[PDB]
Amino acid sequence: ATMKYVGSIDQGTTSTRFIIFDERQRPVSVHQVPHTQHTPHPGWLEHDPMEIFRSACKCMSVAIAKLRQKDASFRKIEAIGITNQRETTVAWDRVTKEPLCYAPVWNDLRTYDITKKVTAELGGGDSMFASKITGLPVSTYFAAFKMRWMLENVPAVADACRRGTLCFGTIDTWLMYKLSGGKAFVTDVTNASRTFLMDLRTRKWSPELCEKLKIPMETLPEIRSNSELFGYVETDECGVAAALNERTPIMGSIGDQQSALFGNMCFEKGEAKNTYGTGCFLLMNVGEEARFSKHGLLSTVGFQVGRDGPCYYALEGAIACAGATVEWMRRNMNLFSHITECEKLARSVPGTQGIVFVPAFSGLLAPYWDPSARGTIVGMTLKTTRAHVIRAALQAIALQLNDVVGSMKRDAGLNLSSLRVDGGLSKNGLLMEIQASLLGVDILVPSMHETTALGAALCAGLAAGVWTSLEEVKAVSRRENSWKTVSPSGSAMEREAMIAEWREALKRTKWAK
Amino acid sequence: ATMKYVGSIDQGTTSTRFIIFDERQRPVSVHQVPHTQHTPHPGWLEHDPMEIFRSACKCMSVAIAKLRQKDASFRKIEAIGITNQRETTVAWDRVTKEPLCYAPVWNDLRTYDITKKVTAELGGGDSMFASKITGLPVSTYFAAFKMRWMLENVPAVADACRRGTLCFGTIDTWLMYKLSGGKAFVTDVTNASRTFLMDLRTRKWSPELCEKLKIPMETLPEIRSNSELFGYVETDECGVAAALNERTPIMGSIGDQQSALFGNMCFEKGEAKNTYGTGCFLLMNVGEEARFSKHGLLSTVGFQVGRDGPCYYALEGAIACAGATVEWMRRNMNLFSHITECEKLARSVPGTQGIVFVPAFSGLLAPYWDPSARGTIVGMTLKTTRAHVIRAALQAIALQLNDVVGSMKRDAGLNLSSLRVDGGLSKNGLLMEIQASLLGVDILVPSMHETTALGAALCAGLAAGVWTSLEEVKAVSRRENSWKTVSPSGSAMEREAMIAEWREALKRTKWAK
Ligand SMILES: CCCCc1cc(=O)oc2c(O)c(O)ccc12
Ligand SMILES: CCCCc1cc(=O)oc2c(O)c(O)ccc12
Repeated sequence: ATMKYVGSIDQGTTSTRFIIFDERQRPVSVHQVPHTQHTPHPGWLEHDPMEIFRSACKCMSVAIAKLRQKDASFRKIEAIGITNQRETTVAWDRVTKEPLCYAPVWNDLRTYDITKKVTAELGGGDSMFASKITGLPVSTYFAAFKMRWMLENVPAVADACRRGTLCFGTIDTWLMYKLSGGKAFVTDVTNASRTFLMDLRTRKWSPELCEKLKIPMETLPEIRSNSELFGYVETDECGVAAALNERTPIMGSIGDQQSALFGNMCFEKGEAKNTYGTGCFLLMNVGEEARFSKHGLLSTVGFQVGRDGPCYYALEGAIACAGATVEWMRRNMNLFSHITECEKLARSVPGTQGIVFVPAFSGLLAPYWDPSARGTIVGMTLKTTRAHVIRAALQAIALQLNDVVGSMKRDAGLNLSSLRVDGGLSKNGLLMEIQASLLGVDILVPSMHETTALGAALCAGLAAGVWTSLEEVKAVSRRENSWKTVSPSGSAMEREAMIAEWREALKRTKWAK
Repeated sequence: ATMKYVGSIDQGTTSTRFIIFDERQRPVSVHQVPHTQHTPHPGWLEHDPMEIFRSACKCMSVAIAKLRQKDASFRKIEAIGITNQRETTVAWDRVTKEPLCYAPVWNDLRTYDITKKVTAELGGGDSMFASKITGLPVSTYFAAFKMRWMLENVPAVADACRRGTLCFGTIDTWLMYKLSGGKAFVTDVTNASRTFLMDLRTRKWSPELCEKLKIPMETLPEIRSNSELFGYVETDECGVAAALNERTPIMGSIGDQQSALFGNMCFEKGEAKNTYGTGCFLLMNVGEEARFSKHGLLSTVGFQVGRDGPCYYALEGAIACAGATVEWMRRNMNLFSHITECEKLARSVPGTQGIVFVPAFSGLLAPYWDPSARGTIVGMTLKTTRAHVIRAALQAIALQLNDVVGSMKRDAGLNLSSLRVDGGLSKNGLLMEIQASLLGVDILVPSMHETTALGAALCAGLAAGVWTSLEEVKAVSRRENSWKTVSPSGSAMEREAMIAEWREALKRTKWAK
């Protein structure tokens, strides 16, 4: 037994990557390819499904080739895992194998009207109507409403449903389909948990809802766990089956945010993760029993290692403008030029001294869904510099995440144990300190940042016996991959003063329509 | 009929100038000398009267020495005019001919307590109790309270009162005293209007107010008009009688703002001036009858040509943060560097696209009155840029002016005829365009921008026959000096939405204490 290897396809909003991990959980090869962000109308975003599948195959054969020149005794990958951008919905044909049309992406707003009609004509105007089934409000994000929009507005996709050809799938299903050659038509529970068609507690499709929303269940794939035989890679798109050499199983499929949870060893209830990027998603493991939300937050599947494995559930909240706020201060406002000046400028001052900046540029998410909320700054005087604004933008992210976490503590009935953080903005020391102070917990910053991709590789390693227990996983991690830990430090009437200010700033934010 | 020349001493907060004008109303010589800003305690400001007097003298003889070197037709100054920082109060002794202490400046805060005590005990808690007599509210600015402060806190002044050698005087009075060698103890109507001791209906000192604030009337100079024989220069302090050569009468005397009103030719009722400086002072001529405000605006004297000539009254409004908001965006927020960029960045976008920036850094003055209001921005999206923010600051300035003008029109019972503009921000044509479009009158931008100095030069030259009427003053300006006219150029519907957004934004500015 020499060095075994597990591959992860990371199919994100703006690019696709393939990372190869070894049995020590180290990324040893990686390759990235971008895809086009088609915006036909304002607020619309579409991806081209064949560009994504193509990107993924290019990623695999370049990653393989590169590893095979740093380890010339590398004959095979044990298994492939997939993690992907969730909610993004593809429509394809049973026999022609091709996309009927482009894939509306998770944050697309073409499903606006369909979202209105549904809440009214099915929920009696209550957005939470189906939420004890799914765990979700009715929104433009989820996969069913996109399914609905295409069936309605796309000649080709209408006919495909008519003829009994039509397949529908999130990006995990699509990738697993095209990688197979048509063989497997499958999804994992976490991904399925975002369709608006799956029962959260049972992890089975709801025939109530599919029929209530007129989606022919012929179009839907078979649900499985995150960690088991899904299919085999055997397409020849960019030499990919050739490059792998042996028949390679796909034994790993898991949505992106939950992959970051799993990748961060957030296995026990209480353990939570935050992924900074353009925005934030926070997910907390809540345990083997599903918890529902009185604050807006989503309930979703955290993970499920194996067919009839214990299924852990989670709560989920988002902030829309996290790293976008920093990048906005830079490129839109000229408040600094170089990425590190941001942090240095915020430190250069002691407080925000009066000011609050609430960066609700595209609305308020979290536990106050106000899409009339806009970007706002209150309390300025002639003493206000860009440093205070910069510092206040970071305080505001951390304050939203506080409001978010507090809403989870009540919904979940337990504390936040600790908080793992990954992404651009977690390299910011000051934000991590402010974040810790307000939550009063440890913030663990992993120095192997590649944890979204690691998630899917863990799934497929467990299912294929590269590791065997979630404990060996925890132990290999602890040994191999270090982490910076940042503790809370500060007062209680600082914390409560900062929030009292925040509460008052939030009243002043309502503006659009 | 040889060339005639009028001189204007322009004694400001931070410096003194002497500008000599020719009969074409052209500035032909200038010299500027600054004086020391004495700050004994935070909030306090004080000027040395003797340093101020010498400055004026230096300015005169230097500017005269320069002119006779560059103009062979300059033989003499026909008359001298004075324009001055108002409200600044000088306590001197009629036998030593010298000050008993330094002079507290208009914006000095050491009179605050005295001011609160006058409001409570003389006004029953009403700061406006004397506003139908004086045109003014109880405030730190006004002369009477500085006079009162100096009796109560300055032994030398209190002694001088007792001994009956005390002269109180605004800077017009101090300058005409010392230029006389102590022979003239006069003030002009406009400066008297800022003492809190003059009755606007009579333009005479109010026996009741003198009695109630306990300033004896023997301390006070004689009230005369803006344009008449005050005195003659007969000091040789810094060579100034030597430089003037012939006997030179002092025949003009007018407070700085009113001077600008008059240098801007606002002789008829409904004609207004606005100075776009660090802040904004807008004065409108309301005609021969005083008008009082229901919106916190000051009623004041505008001008009076001739001993007991017709007396034109004004309303006065201020905005605190004009050029200061421009300076803040550059200095504190790094939105631009070179001053030309402010206008170019604001022109580079076609509107503000929903944002509003209320630059209420030091509160709202003007016709809303909120010391709690702070600098606020609302409505930002990820499309918002420094360009939109800069343009909104400019809109904001014009919007407050619009409101101030609005109030004046209601209080005065008249329309705004035209707006003459001056100060540095008047060279920002986009601001002048936005302002025309908002008020829907023409804005007149004089190219000879020395409007404060010219006021005093016109008063003095009228009295000495250099110009024989206001019609002749107006005609020489047209012929000799260009005015750029700037016309309303947007839509009434855009006008209205800007005002609606402005009114919404104001509701979100309350922050402080
Ligand atoms: C307008 C309702 C949006 C629902 C939403 C809330 C949230 O806190 O996180 C989300 C989220 O993480 C998604 O991927 C999609 C939708 C939401
Ligand atoms: C503290 C109240 C100030 C009154 C005031 C109102 C205004 O509109 O303009 C003023 C002004 O232009 C002054 O020079 C002094 C006081 C005011």
